[PDB]
Amino acid sequence: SSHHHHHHSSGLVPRGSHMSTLSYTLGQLAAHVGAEVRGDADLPIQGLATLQEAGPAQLSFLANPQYRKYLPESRAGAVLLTAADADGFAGTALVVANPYLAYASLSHLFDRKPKAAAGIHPTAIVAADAEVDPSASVGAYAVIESGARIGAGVSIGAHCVIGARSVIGEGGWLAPRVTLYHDVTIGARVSIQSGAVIGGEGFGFANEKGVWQKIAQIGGVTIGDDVEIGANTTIDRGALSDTLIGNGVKLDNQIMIAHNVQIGDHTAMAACVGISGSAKIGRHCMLAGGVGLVGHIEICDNVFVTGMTMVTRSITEPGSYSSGTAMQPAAEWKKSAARIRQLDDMARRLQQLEKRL
Amino acid sequence: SSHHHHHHSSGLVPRGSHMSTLSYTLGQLAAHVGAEVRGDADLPIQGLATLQEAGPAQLSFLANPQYRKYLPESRAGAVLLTAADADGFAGTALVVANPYLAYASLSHLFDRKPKAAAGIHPTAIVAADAEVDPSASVGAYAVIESGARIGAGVSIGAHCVIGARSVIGEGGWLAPRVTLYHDVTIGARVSIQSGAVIGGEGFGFANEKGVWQKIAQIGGVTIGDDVEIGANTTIDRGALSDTLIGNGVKLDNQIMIAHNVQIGDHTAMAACVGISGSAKIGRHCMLAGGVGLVGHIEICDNVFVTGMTMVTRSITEPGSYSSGTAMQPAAEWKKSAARIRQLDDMARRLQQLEKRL
Amino acid sequence: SSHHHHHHSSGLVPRGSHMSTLSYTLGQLAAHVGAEVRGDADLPIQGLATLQEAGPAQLSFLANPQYRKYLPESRAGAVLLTAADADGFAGTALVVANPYLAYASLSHLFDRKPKAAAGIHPTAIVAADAEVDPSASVGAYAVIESGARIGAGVSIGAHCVIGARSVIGEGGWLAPRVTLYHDVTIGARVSIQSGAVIGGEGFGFANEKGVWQKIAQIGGVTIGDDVEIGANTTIDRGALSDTLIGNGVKLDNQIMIAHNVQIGDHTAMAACVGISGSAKIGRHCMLAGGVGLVGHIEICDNVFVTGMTMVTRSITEPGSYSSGTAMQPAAEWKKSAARIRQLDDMARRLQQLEKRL
Ligand SMILES: [Cl-]
Ligand SMILES: [Cl-]
Ligand SMILES: [Cl-]
Repeated sequence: SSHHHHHHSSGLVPRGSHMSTLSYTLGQLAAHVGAEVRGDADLPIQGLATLQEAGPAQLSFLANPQYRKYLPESRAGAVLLTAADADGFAGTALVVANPYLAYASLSHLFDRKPKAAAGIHPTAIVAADAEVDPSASVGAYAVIESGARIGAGVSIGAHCVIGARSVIGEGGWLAPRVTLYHDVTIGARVSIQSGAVIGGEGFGFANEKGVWQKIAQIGGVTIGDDVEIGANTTIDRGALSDTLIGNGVKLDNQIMIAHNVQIGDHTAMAACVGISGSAKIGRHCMLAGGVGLVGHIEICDNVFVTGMTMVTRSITEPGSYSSGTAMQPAAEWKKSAARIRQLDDMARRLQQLEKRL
Repeated sequence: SSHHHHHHSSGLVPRGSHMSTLSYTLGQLAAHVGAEVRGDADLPIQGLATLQEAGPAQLSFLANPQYRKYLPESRAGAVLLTAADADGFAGTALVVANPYLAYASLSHLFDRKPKAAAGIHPTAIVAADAEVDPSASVGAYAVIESGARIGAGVSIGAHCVIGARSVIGEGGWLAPRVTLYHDVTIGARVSIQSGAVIGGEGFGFANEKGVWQKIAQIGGVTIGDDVEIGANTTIDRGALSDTLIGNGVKLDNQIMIAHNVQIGDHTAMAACVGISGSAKIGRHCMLAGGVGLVGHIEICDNVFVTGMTMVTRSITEPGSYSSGTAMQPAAEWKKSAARIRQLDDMARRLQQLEKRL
Repeated sequence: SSHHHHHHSSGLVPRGSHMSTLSYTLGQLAAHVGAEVRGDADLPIQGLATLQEAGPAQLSFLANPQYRKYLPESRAGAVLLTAADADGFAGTALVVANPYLAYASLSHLFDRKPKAAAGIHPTAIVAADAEVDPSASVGAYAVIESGARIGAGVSIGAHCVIGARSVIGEGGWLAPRVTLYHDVTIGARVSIQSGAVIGGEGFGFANEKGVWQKIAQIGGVTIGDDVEIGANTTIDRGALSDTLIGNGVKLDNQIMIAHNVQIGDHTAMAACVGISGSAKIGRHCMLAGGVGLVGHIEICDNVFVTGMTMVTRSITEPGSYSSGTAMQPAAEWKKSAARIRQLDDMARRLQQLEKRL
């Protein structure tokens, strides 16, 4: 198999410390991630923390090279480390190929998020021709409309509305107050945060003598497997065919996906991104916070767009792309902005000077 | 009557194909839009699709000149066409002045969106001094507060909250989970998507010795007729007088309209637009996706602002307006950004060189 | 005590007029703000309005120097004025140090917002081990989860969801349809508008061979006293430690606060601001509408960032900061943008010309 590496690994990992009322031995945690325990496996662990923040009842890890210098000083009970960093480490190491990935897996063992038991709350309204798997949970005041299908092991939070004929595949999780319109089809293991709206009618109007005329939005939405949708994110239904979200797509908070957008597998979009109608984004792309795409363009695979960029055209070459200006102190920025308005004149004058010299 | 034309007609129409369980004859569809059927009117039609996407049971249309070349190859059962394009067309044409406008009208005939019957759900809470017209529908777990007025033929979705004294005019449609605060007055035929919040208190604070002091927001909101409000869009109440939205205004998703904004008739705003307090926008304007307006400025009629522009001043001349930079590959953008910071120096040096030559 | 002044005072105050069904005498209003009534205190006042907008039954004020010229022409029943402006004023003055601050206080006396009586609506679901103070109000269809604590004088609106172990301190106000996830701790006198989501899981993923792997977000949120949170604003929970919001922080609508952000006391953020993970903002800062911050940077105290700026680095000096370009007519902007792409070439050519001369 060919080696893999992704530049996102460079990103600083948030610092912090979590103390839990749960406990696991180091041996139990190591077994979960296939770690070799170099030291006593019997130590109880009652939380997780980054190196400088960790105490003796917590497991830590080394993720960023910038914190390697603090490893020998950490008060952590044990540390997830590569074999190289474990060599000569004074404490207990849990030796793994990738400490951060191991931490990612272990984090779930300490999660305090509520887990609902199977069953439908007495106050939930479920249409007679809707089908809710007996292993699913449906919370208080949720509404499940005609023909909807709720798969095995799905959690539907309080106040969710699941529109007519909409489908949630096995293992899905919807926080309280998620809205699906009709004809939204979702694959397996979705995760949707509160306030998300999926399948709304987007802007579909034609101008007739100055007056906007509504176009009915009669497509739906198709979402693949292993998709994340952040808080208050909106995804429009299609005009005729479905808006399409691929497998493993991870959408942050307050994103706007317009009608008929297509997002390829394993693409990530950071918060506040807006994608205009019919834009097509390939696989393994990343859009940073606040990026906008104009409509009816295509982005090829392996494209990264930096924060607050306005993407105005199709991208056919992998790489990173940007727009905007450097931040400056306001008084300095004002001078730069004034000169930008003079650029056409400046260019003309430079050309004339070159002719003269 | 003077001729009309709008540049928005240039926009590419989304491709797609919708197959329906409903059917209409070509004659029935033609009658709905005043089309002349050149061919057999008896053909059943079971959906709508764009030219390259259409099959023989679907009606299509020609909207963009870029797809005219595909007309003779379309597998559509029939096509909405101008008389000019119908001349020499091998299949069945439905001849109309404007194929796209005809399609816009016909799209509604195939819409699968749920239509609630008149009546108030047993779980809806309606204040004794609220007035709900008997032809209105009110969905499950909706709350209608004191003095609210729900007009004839209005649909209030599940979980809506309609605040005290708020009014929804005849023929309005609110998706599930719309919130109106108190003293929101809406005219006829509104359409509001899920998650919208109308009448909230916006940022109203004065600084006293470094501490922000709340100003009560004691105006309301007035919205005209035929207004669209997209998913998770917010419109603040006014400080003293109402925030004002004119007739035929079409607002896309995730828009933020601040306190005391005024929007003139037939203006359209694309998704993620933010309008700061007391900005006044005229009639027949269009703001593209992600545009921002600073507060206390005025935009005249017939102004178009391109995507992600920051509008910093009043606009008194009709036309198009922009800010930002071209998108470049990141490494190239970084060089451009570095030179922008040097522009004041560059200008000074160009002036000195001109003096020397 | 040292004198105070803040530049925000320069901002234009929205115009308007509010007529009320409530009434107070001038004497009662004056007593509320410690004003000296120069004229008859017995006049009933039935609303508030700005100078040019006011009628004889309303109290007005002078806030912006730009409206001083209209003072003698105002039809207001009385006007809040400094001693300097009251000198030679023909009508009734209410003399105060700061007319706008006095108006801010008085505005609350005319607020029509509903005030719920103490008690829990029969349709509210309150966990047996949740604690709701008897002086709190809980609206229809609200859900209060296990271990949650609702303090004295708190108002929980209809359809709110208060997650497990979450805390709302004394005097808090939540509009209808606010969502708190589990382990959100809020201090006293919070004000949260409809649609806000507090404590959601933000984007927490690591890339493994092209596939995003979920990191559990097992921190919570800590919010101080006197915080405002606008409509549809989202605040993520932390990865390990809590996301932190200080005292007196005022957040406008449609803001996105990412995981592990820290916001210092008395900072204000305008609508549509997005703050990426682990950014730290100091005290007494202001971010204008649509500002974005990249992750893992720090902003010192007393920093102002202008609208739609992309903040790319830590700020260590107080002051104002900006990015972007001036708005231009589109055709002119296009020429400027083309020249920006030529800047590296232009700089090289200017250097060569200087060498030649
Ligand atoms: Cl680390
Ligand atoms: Cl077409
Ligand atoms: Cl004033």
